[PDB]
This record gives sequence, structure tokens and C-alpha cells, in this order.
Amino acid sequence: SLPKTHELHIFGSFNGVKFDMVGEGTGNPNEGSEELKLKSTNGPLKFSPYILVPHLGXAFYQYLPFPDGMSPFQAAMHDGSGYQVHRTIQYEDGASVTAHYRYTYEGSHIKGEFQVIGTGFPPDGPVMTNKLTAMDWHVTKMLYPNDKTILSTADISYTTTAGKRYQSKMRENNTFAKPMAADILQKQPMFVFRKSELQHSKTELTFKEWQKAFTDVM
Amino acid sequence: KEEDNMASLPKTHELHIFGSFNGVKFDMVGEGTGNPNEGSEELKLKSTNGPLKFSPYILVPHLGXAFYQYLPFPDGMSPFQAAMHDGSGYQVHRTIQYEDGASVTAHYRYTYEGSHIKGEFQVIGTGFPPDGPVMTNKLTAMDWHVTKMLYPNDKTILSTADISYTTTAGKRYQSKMRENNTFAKPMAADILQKQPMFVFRKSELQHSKTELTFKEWQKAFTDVMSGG
Amino acid sequence: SLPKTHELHIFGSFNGVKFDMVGEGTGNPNEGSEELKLKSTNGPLKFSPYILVPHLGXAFYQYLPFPDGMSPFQAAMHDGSGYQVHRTIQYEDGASVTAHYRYTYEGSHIKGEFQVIGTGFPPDGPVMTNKLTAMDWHVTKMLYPNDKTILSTADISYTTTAGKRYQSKMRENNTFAKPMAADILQKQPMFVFRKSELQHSKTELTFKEWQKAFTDVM
Amino acid sequence: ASLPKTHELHIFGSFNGVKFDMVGEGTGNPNEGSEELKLKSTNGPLKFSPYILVPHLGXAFYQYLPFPDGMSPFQAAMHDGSGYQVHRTIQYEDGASVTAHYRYTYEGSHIKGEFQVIGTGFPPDGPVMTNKLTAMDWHVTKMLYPNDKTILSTADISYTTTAGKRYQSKMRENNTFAKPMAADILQKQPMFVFRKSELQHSKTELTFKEWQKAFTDVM
Repeated sequence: SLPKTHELHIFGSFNGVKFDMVGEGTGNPNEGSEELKLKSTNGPLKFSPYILVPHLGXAFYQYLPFPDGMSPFQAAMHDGSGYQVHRTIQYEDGASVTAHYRYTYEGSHIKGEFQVIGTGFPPDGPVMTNKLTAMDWHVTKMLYPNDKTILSTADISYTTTAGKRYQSKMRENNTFAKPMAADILQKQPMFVFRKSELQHSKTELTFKEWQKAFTDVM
Repeated sequence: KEEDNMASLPKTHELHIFGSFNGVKFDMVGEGTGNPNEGSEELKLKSTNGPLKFSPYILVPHLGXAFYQYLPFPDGMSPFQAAMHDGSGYQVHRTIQYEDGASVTAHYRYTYEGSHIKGEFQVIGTGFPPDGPVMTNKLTAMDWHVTKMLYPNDKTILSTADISYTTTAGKRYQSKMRENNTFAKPMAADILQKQPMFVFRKSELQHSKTELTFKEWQKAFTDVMSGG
Repeated sequence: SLPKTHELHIFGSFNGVKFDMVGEGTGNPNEGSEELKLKSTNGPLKFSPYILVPHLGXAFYQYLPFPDGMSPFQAAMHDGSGYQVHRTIQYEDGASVTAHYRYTYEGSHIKGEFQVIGTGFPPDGPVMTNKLTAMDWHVTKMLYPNDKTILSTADISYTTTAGKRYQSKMRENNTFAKPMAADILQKQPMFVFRKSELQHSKTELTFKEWQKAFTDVM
Repeated sequence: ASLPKTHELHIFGSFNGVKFDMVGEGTGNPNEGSEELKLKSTNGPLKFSPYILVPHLGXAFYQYLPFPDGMSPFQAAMHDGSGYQVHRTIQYEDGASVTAHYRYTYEGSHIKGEFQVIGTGFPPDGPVMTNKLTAMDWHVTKMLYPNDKTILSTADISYTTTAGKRYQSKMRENNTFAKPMAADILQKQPMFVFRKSELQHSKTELTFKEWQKAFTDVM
């Protein structure tokens, strides 16, 4: 059956200090946005919640359709074989994040685990002092270097209270236990347009992702 | 008024593109036309100094990027078009970093008289491995690509692009462009309010050793359309 | 108390397939000429054990002195405040590894946990087809962007069976719960010369690292 | 056939578009790999950090660098007349990059270097263009020989700044020789070079000094 609901556990550390959040959502019946609510299990977050946005967004691959048919993410969910996501992000001020996502799927329920580790954020920078205000709309580019691996890249920027954007470069591999279907492999690059909205308090967050795959705009 | 301004933009151009790859000079010239309302252009080039030692695909980002005068924005003239219209002008500088450690520095300038542009593109590449796909002519096509544009101040557009090529071996060759466009006069406030701006680009190249024919289609967009 | 004994649990996945190894050994904090014997708790590794070597080597930071006294690593082991290692490695053929090390220290015995995730290794490349033959000697460069953070970088190359080399770029943060002594922060950059040897079977591996800190050679 | 006593250098090109030029001269000791250069801008004072030129003053004269067991391949190729070319790219933490091409001709113990250096993408507000670089950290070059005519080198280069943060860069270089290097050279890989670079300056002139020492080990 198609996925209905999801839970997400997102956890790890930033500048050596642990964080952990759990939440969940119900999948969107009608192709607009996907949504998730989270709560901290270990006190208020000591870094900008906006830093989690690419992980929150990216945790919705099971809902992302492709233009002509099922995405590989949907196809691998449906057959049981699965995928994992591994990614690095480099920040313009020298900071680094690494992350890994795995999930299980039983009934119509997805349980995701996203480990997120960040280091080297300057203590007076926009992440550790909570100066990010939003993440810019962005494009993922996807290429298929082999039949079980998607290489995805994204240039991701955030607005700040200083009116200077904060920029980063994401590279990710999505690894499939079984080969992707021949027809998926014929349309490259594949792009994804993403709009990410976050509402936040110190301890809780509400998140929405609009995500749409395209091979063309003309 | 809007239509008059678009109508007055130039429709012909010539390009002189030159420099060197791995320390060996090259130089090509030619011309073509373009359509500034539609985001489309054509260019034909010939070497003025013998066959190219390197894949002509390595020049494609520079060939596409020479024609900002042909890029309209969704709501009206792009800043490039506006700066040509009011005679104030802009310049283009960029670097590309390649997956195998090679690097390209490039600079474009132009002179604009009547309805004609004369463009000058200096392209300097180094560190291309002698056995790699550029020095051995193994690039077969450039994948459609997206440019992301930001305006850190009212006289600067900073662009980034993830640019890839297919190779005869069937493995893509990947590159990252960073571009800075500097404007003499401030861009209009309405341009500046809509960031980031993306451009979708489709590039076709037919080449032989001595000449090439190039076409590019470009379309600016802030978002993709809903539905389908 | 000076440490004398260690164990290392080193685990994760390569191209999506899990691995897990444990081993132990001993060492000298007065030198840095250290050894470890490891065995898989699963079956045989499906990738080149040479790819583990920077992680094996780096797990001996507690045995590394500095020229004029204790390294920060040693100091934080002794006062008990500790440190964590987060690193990323990019490979010439596009593959990527992320890894995180933490440890607990009781008696004179170090217990290390090194999580290592690699993706995007071409299935015909030298890592997945076991063609790495040795790791070249190398230099780590260390900077201290702030008083709890070391940024290390290294250009690491391996020889292969085909008379060629296979190259990688490592970037790592070492994050300390307490600040590093001011004497340590005035001497930058600090370099570390490393010599790595591995003997390995399906059945196990034996690893040795020679590490020496230096500010200068002339 | 000779090793070097004297040299001169014409270093030119542009940063963020605008052309710079300088000519200069000095000396070294090819037995200890030390080298000293005085030069002056020839097109008016530098409009960016002179520290950004330092890898291209330091690395410029590999003919002064001995190897631990004898002549470096750079020394060797000077001596036997066959020569070599240097091509170098440097990538900066803030996305700027430089491309550089060094070419040499010799008369006896006298080197005349011609180096083209083109930098683009330096933020106008960053430490290169506003002259905030205060020193180049000492650094280690790594060299490998993927064939008997090529040295590929890499270096992680950092500078101190007046903001108190370091500004980092990565250099990659290809040294191409017209004749094969000696078998003993190719056998000791990687080779490292420790380099100390020092600048004292004015608006006419500046004084650059480089200590360079090849090493395969420290233990």
C-alpha cells in the first residue's frame, strides 16, 4: 500500500553537543505540500533550527513523484528493497555537516532515522547565534552514475538578520539495494524544485516542503 | 513602452573567444544572431590559428554566457538587457572547477554600437590531464543546466552552476562555475526583490576540429509551474 | 594516568552494505608507534581494508605527544573532558566518506567507537575490487580556528596493483568539551607525520601507525 | 651547465580584472634552498594583498631547491638545459581562484622567470582585495610523480588576517619536464617540501624571502 503516515527521529550533534527530536506527520492526499511536526526530547536547541531544513525536506523522498511515473524512491519503497541517503554539506564559513538517513516501512507507516552531525560552526556565526531567517527556494540536480546510485547536488542559501545570505553546497548519494528501472535512467539530469517553510520555537518545529521534479521548464 | 525597449535591443553579434588550454594558445572568431524576447541564439565560429587541441565542449559555458543580451526576465528586461538599453553596461568574470582538478578563469567584455554587439571572451584553462576527456576530445554533449543567481548588492549578480557533460566512455564529466557580473549602475529595485533567480539553459554544439556551430535556449524562472 | 590498552569498534557501511569490526591493542603516549588487531564480527569485508586506514590511524590521537609537551588530545583524556572527531573524505573518483569518533576512558583503557560511512565508490574501482596495495606516508596540517576546535586536513594517496595512485582529501574537526591550553594555540600550524601499515586477511587485520608531531623540519 | 646564483622575475596578469605588473631580482643559495627577491610594481602600487602573490614568488624558483640526496629534478633540468614548465591553479575558501603559468630561460647561473598570474572571483570586500592578509603560514608541499616527466604537487596554504581568522587556499600544480627524471628521484615518493615565506614591504618595493627544504620523513 501507498505511505500514509511517517515519523522522523532526527538526532546527532552540532559543535559536539547532542540534540534529538522526534515527530511525525500524515502524508498529503493531494500532491501539494508534505508536513511534519517535531519536538526536542532533550531541551531547547542551541543552534538555528534552519540548519536542519535540508534534512527535514529530504526525508520526504517517499512522497516525491517523477514527472512520467513513480520515482525510484517510491518504487524502492513499494517493492521492499529500500534506499539510504548519505550527504555532506560544506558551509561558506568552513563549517561541515554529515548526515545519513535510513527508514523502515510497515503497513502504510514510514519510520525514518536521520543522523545529523555538524561541526566547525563559528561560535559567533549565524547558525550558533540564530541569525538565519529562512532558507531560499532551491533546486536539486540528480544524476545516476550507476544503476543503484543517485548523485544529488544543491546550492542552498539562507537569508540572515544581517541581510547577508549564508551559503552552502550539498552533495549526496542515494543508494538503492536493487537497480533502478531502465526508464528512470533515461531521463538525466533530473531536477527537483524545493520550497521549504519552517515555523519554530526553541523546542518545537512545524515544517512544510513543496517538492516538484522537472527535467525542463521550457 | 515595454515593447519599444525590447525592440531596441541588439539582434546581431560577433564573438572573439581566445586564450589557452594547458598553456597552448587558441583563438576563434565569428558571428550570429539572437532573439532577446525569446531567449535564443546562434553563433558560428572558426579557429584563426589551426585545429583546437581540446574539446570544444569546454567552451560551451562561455559561448552560452556571452549572450546575456538575449535573456529576458519573467516580468520584463533582465538587468543585462536594462544595462545595455541605458548604455551603462556590465562585465562578466567567472571560474570553473573541474572534477579532475582542472580550472578555467574567463572574462567577457563587449562594445555596443547601433544594433550590434562585439564580444571578447578570454578563456584560460589549466590542469587538464593529458589523458582526460577534454584533452582527448571525449566530451559528447553538455547536459541541460540550471544557473542560480543572487544579488549581494545592487551592482552585482553572483551566479553558480553545476555543469556536466556526457563522455564517450559513458561516465559524466562534472564542473562547477562561479560567476560574478559587475554593473556600472544599480539594478532596478524590482529585479532585486526577487531572489534567487534561476535560468534553465539548453546548449547544442556541432563541431569539427576547425569550426563549430552553437545554439542556446535560456529561460529565467523564479519557480516552476504548478500542476501537471 | 597514562593509557596502555585500547579497543576499537569500527563500523558503518560502504555503498550501503554494513560492516562491523572490533579489535584491541596497546601503545606508548611518549611516542606514537601503535598497534591494533581487528576482526570482523560479520563475515569478510567486501571492500578494501585500506580504506579504513585513516580512521584506524586517527583513533590513536591519545598516544600523540606534541613537541614541547602534552597534545590537546592527551590533556583532555587526562582531565576527563574529552573530544570528538568528525571528518569527511572526498576521493578522486567521486566517492565520499564521513566518519565520527568518540570514546570513553576507564582505568588506563580506551574504548573507541568509530562510525564510518562511505558511498559512491564505483563498483569497479580499486576500493570495491580490492586493488589498494599500501597507503603513502602523509602529513596532517592542524589549525585552531577557536579554542575548542582543531581543523585538520590531509592529502592521502594509496598505491594500487596497477602501478597508479588513488588520491583523496580529508578534512576533519576535532571538537573539545573544554578549551585547549593557550600554549597549544600559539603554535600553528602543527603538522603530524604519519606512517601507516596494514596486514590483512579476510579473517582479520593487524595495523600499525607511527605518528609524529612537528612545527618545522629545518 | 650551471646551477643558480642569480635570478630575475617578471610577474604579471590581473586580479578581479585589473592588470598588475612587477619585475624583480635577487639571489639564492641552491645548497640550502634559500632565496631572496626585491621587486617593485611597474604599473603603480598594488591594489590587492601582496601576500596573494607569495606562492608565485616562493614556488617561482624551484631551481634553488636541492633534494636530500642531491639535485632536485628542477635543478637537474636547469643544469642539462632540457627545462620544465609549471602550471598551477589555486582555489580559495571564498570561491576565488587563480591560474598561473611559469616559464624560464637561463644564462649561466642567471634565471629569468616569466609568470602569468590571473585571479578572479575575490570578493571586493574580502581580505585579498582590502589588503587584510598579514602573513603566510609555513606549509608543506606534497609531490608525486605519476610518470617520469610529471610532478603533480598539492599544498594546503593559509594566511593570517587582521580579523584574526585564517584565509585558506588549495594549490594544485603540474610540472612538466621535457626529459625523464632520474630513477633515484622517482623511487622516493611522496616527496615533501617545507616552506617558510616572509614579506617586508613598501609602495615602490617589497622584499620576499623563501626557505625551502625537501624531506621524505621526519622521524
